[PDB]
Amino acid sequence: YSIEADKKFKYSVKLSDYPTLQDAASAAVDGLLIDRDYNFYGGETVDFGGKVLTIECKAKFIGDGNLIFTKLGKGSRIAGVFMESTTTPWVIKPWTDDNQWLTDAAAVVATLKQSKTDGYQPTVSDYVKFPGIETLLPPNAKGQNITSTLEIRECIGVEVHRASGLMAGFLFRGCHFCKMVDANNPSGGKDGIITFENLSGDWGKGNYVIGGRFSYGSVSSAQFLRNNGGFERDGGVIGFTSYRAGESGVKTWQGTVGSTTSRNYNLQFRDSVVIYPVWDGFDLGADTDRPGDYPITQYPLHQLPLNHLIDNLLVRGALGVGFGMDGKGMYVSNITVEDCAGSGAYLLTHESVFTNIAIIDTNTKDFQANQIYISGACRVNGLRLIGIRSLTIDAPNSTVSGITGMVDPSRINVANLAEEGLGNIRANSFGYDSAAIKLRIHKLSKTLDSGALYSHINGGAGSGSAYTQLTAISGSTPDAVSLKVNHKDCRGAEIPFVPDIASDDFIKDSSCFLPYWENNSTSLKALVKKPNGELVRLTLATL
Amino acid sequence: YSIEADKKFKYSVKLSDYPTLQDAASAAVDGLLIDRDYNFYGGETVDFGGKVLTIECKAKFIGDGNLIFTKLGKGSRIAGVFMESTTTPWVIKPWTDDNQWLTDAAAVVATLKQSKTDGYQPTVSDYVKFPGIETLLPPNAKGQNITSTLEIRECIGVEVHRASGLMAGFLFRGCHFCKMVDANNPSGGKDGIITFENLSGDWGKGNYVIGGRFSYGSVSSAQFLRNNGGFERDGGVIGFTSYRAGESGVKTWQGTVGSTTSRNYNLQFRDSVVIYPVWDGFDLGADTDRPGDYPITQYPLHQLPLNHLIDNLLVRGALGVGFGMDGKGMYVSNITVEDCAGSGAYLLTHESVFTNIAIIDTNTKDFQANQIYISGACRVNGLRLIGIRSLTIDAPNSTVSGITGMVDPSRINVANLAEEGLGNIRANSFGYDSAAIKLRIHKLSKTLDSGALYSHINGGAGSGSAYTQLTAISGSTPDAVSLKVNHKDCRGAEIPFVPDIASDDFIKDSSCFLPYWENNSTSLKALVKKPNGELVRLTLATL
Amino acid sequence: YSIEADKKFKYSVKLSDYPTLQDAASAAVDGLLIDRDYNFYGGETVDFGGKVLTIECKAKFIGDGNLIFTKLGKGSRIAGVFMESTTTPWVIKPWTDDNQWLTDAAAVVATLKQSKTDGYQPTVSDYVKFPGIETLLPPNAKGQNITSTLEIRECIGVEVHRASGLMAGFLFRGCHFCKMVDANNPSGGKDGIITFENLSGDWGKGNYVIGGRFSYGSVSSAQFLRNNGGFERDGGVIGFTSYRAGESGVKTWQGTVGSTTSRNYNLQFRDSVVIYPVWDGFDLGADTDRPGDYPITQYPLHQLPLNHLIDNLLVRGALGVGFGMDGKGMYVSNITVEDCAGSGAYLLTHESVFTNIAIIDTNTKDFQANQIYISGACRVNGLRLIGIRSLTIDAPNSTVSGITGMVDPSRINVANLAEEGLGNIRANSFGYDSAAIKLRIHKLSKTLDSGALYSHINGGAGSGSAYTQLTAISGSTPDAVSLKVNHKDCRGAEIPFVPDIASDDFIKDSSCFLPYWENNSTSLKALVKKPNGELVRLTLATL
Repeated sequence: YSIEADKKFKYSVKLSDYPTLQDAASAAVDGLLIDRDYNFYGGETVDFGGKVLTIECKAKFIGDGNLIFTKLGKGSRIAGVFMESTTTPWVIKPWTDDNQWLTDAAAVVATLKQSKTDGYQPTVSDYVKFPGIETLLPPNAKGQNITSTLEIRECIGVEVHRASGLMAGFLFRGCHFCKMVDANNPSGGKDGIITFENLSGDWGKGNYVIGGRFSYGSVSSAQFLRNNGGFERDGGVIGFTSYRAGESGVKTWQGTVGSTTSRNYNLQFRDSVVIYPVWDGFDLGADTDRPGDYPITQYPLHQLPLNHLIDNLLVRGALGVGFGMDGKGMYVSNITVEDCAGSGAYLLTHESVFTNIAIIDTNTKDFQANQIYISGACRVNGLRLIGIRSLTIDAPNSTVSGITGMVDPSRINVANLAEEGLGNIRANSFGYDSAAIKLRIHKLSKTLDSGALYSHINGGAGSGSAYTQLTAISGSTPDAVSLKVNHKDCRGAEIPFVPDIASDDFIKDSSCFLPYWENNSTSLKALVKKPNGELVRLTLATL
Repeated sequence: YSIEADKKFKYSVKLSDYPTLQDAASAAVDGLLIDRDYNFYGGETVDFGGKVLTIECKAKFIGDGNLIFTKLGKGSRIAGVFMESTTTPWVIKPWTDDNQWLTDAAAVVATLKQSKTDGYQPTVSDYVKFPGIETLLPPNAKGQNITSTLEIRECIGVEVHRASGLMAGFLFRGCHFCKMVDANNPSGGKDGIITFENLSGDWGKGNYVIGGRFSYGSVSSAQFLRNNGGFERDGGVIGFTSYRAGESGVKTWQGTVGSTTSRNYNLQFRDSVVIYPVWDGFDLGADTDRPGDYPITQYPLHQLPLNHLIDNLLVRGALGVGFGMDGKGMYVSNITVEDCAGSGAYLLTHESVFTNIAIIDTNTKDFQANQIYISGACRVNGLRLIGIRSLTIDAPNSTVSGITGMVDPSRINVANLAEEGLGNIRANSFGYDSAAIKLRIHKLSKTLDSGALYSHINGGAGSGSAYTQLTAISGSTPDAVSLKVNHKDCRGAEIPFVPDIASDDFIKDSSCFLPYWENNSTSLKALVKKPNGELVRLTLATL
Repeated sequence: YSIEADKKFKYSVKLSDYPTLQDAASAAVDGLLIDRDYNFYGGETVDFGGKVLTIECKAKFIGDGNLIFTKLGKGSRIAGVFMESTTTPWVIKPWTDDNQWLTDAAAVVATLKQSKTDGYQPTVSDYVKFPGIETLLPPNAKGQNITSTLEIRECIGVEVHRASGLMAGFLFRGCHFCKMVDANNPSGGKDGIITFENLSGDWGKGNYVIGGRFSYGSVSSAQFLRNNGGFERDGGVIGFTSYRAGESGVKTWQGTVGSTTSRNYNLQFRDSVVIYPVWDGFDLGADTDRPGDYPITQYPLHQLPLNHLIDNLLVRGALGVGFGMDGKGMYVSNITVEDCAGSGAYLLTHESVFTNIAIIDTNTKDFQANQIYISGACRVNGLRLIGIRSLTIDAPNSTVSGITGMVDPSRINVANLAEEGLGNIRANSFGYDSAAIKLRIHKLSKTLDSGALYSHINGGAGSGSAYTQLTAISGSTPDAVSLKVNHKDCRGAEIPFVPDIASDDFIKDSSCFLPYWENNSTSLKALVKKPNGELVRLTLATL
């Protein structure tokens, strides 16, 4: 029977039969079932002997610190893992029962409680976020470092599916072609919830966060260090949700970490949602002179050819910035940012194109100077501004087209704004006695319109009559001077004349006349510039 | 050997070894394989003893009524389940071989056949949808109630994957943190295909429909009762497809059910597609005085703070409304609705923002009064109307910006329409001898333009000449009065004058003159309002 | 014990216990584990006896040619399969280290190397793509046909999950309700990476490519032949990524293959990304007289009622066309195409609607005549053109609305362009001394504006003064003739007059006067058309 049984049954060992995880790992052939809670000590390392295993978790891994998995064969899968710390730390919860953010350090300190979730352990970044909190926090709430972390080290082709936990963290160190799939809402600890760190060895490649949701945590939900997906953009974050990150939803590290670069290139950031991060929705910058990376002489600060594939992202409720990045030669599309306390978008980009961007009700707490900032020479095609709620857009070197929304024109600063390809136009006016097409030369005034074409009702609704007027600003008084057609249904043109003797230089073109007033004779004269360019003054109207 | 075998093999029991499902459930330790069809009786209840099981289905559960699973441990997974009724009911199929909807009750009654799919059992809502069908339906086709339902009751953390069936239904009753994942196109029965009902106990939370597709069914594909995802929006529908729902694709219940509220809050509805529902694509309203919910004194009807996260939805072919909802303080974005028989969008919302909405060819059967209706004071930023096919938009209290499409201006009714931030403009005219920029004051007339700025060709194409004309409406005749520049390439301005003696009140501003006709002397006069405001009549031109 | 063991353990056989795959297949009951590499010969066929199996792959299937799986029961699942050829062919790599495409045949021939990835085997389509390469390629690099293909034949309800490989191919022949799910980046061979071919038997239905990523391959990544998803659109490509396809990312075949039609209907193509295809991003055309399909007399060429559901697609870096299709009565939405060498969109469609299309920096290598081409009578609602880089759009029979971007108006050709529903307008000018609203009648000139309304600064910034001018083109000189209001802050209107004796036909309307110059008396005259229509010439101004 043994011979037969050996050939007809699925192989799997279960933790309940062993004293240690390493013993179970050593006995494993195909499957490994975690069927009893396991308390691990920080730094406990398991060697899987290069075996391609299917680890099914139906119990918890309990401990503060890292449980290190090494030598898992390519194709190994871990499903249902649940990390939980032994320590219950002091956490702050910077939001109210009405989901309003608390910005006052004293109000935030008052939220302190011991819990493994529904808040996060304060870190030094909170000292910046809630000014003065550093001196108000009790010593037992400062410098905590609790995280129950599953560390997969130097493995290739290992996937973690439906992971969860309390004060949990997942770290892929020196890995490639690894994925964090369908995370079942782990509640984060002190460190990043899902981190792909490749500071040693080759640049990380093929590392992804696919689907799932992540909550809380003291720092960023998902983070990458020294990863390069190559031209194929093999790596990144797709289809994920981040809720209430202590720092940002997604963060590609910037600057030097250790003696090398922590920057990232060629990754995808698509079809994702980030809600209520304490800092930013997406922090995709690379610069904060670049050991291990491109020299500043080759690519200036904030001008690295990051080449990320960025599309279809939604950010809502950030206490910081909705979407931030730097880099040169980027193409970004379909970004929607709503209800953010700081800038909806903070772009330190150059020679980049932004298509179909919607920044709705951001910088609601005046944390920044504008709702959207772009430093370099970029192109914006389709920009929706203003929802239902300091410049709105400050992109001094950018050319923009297609802004929609109830924007205050005086709060727009761009290099060039144009609608070169509209067809025949109709201006439809609702709730007013007139329709208008205004012109504003920002060089002259950002607050006053320099001229206009209006249509005003004569009499009342249903009169079937209106008058058209062409205006010009004078003495900083909009519409000071105007020509009217059909005022009071008179069917004639009312023409403005120079109130005094017209100077020779008032007339511009040949074969034109400019009427002027000669008060001493109660006459209307006309300065005429003959077709030959010569000036002559004629009498136009008299008593 | 037994000792060894017990430690090296994967545990799983299979239904073929037991007489009843409960017996198999009682023997189960890790896996449970459904390897033989099982006929269950309505109300048959299985107690899983709190075990965390992996139930793999490779056969059907056959029966009319509910098969109730209870006490499944957190982390349990059911995959491949297939529900099928024992009864083959009478179903109607309200569409033709060309996929045209049938709206005539007699034509619909004629489609009657006995089948477990490709149609649905008529319900009372059909009496409303196809007027008169109630009296035409034969008695054996009325009041049917066939559904083979898998009911998961009061469980936490249970997921159902790749479910399918015929006349199938899936009901999570009193559950939390449960998911219906990658449904493999079950064909629905009388009840909802996937329902999360939490009328008793705590409000449902963490309940999701993730991916998959659902077809037919007499009522809504996915439905939620008394679920609240909290600030974290933990719950909802993401990435799913609904085809031909007897009622709606997605429905959040409204009103009182029993002695409590069936309403829902804080859920996500994203990246989903609903095609051909008999009623609506998405029915996300909460109100139809609110036992178990907010009092009408706190939040008026249709003004509950639902706070759903709604983004990236596509609806096509609804016989009813594409997208419907109510509520206050909502942010909705990226909705595309095409080819609907009733309104594309029916919004009973207040103080809400709608960004990038596309309503293309809706209300094609004039079921409603408009293509898009918004009752309250909302903001619309980016609205695309008209495809290739009664007001188009009726949002009396809303402010709109960014409408694109061949809309008939007379079919627009909003509180305010404006393009405050366009740049320098160019109106490009194709196929006509002129380009135009028209002005229409809706208060004066919704059908006639009150004035215009035109450019007309002089001679023919390639003449290199055109004349510009500024017009005004008079006597309800558009462009009745006008000033022209360069008519017939004359290089002069043609000026209109009052056809008779100008009355003193015809002139508006100081330092302006208004020419008028004095027929009895064949003279042109000029009513002049001197710079000092005084009126004087001068002779302008004579024989 | 045997009795007990037989009832409590999971059944699974493993390849390591058998000499051939068929032997393992015959012994299988529930699971089948591929735990050792298996070298198969081309055409090796395995009969699974109608069993519903779960095949778990933890090793490779090695061989050139097809490994044919037949008679798998409905519900069977294959996970982790890895196909690899025995031959290492000669492949070309038409791109540089900077990711620039190589278009020169000699430069491409120089990339030749023997490898199972990072390039592809040249085919006859390359002879067209890189002109002259046919004669430059060494004979050992021509006509190669290496592909290690898993062929699933005539099965229903079989899913392949997380497949991978080198020179790999996956072919579903005569299958229905089959899915290729979460492909783990297989590197393609000579044939399509995932193909659903239904040339024999019923039209394919329920066949999908869900998620995953595919790379390289000589032809298209995903391809369909004779599939019809029905009204329910049961089939297609959703959520996938294609990188560097030798031909196109997605291809629905066109024309006759064998003695039947290879065309496809009613499929979904959504939420997908295609990057760097050598040919096109999406090739969704059906026509290239139609055996096995609609006769040309019923539906003319390129006018088949394909009815695909197309939404949310992104294409970047195509050496060919970004998005291409034909058909009549289509609704297409939310397409974003960036940085393509050939046309961003090539549409041989009629009576179709395109909503929210963004074509950014395409036809960068002038491969085609335009960035977007539409042949038939279509409607475009929302079109974003120009990023940071020959007509731009040539849609002679289409009506368009909502173009945004820095488009050159002279490069637009459409049947009608209009913005019928804008509200009150403001033209904001940045960086210039004037704001402008120009009018261009394309029938008159596609390069010159026929008239304009300008506002120009008087003096300098902060002067609080500007003049408004209405212009008209004459003698092909834009703004040749104009009326000004407030030039040099004079507060009067400068009026142009006919430089010579005005001919009777110069005046257009009654009750209007046209000033003209009478040089011989240094007088300004006025041709007057009295309110009764009669002409009279009066003296207007004199010395």
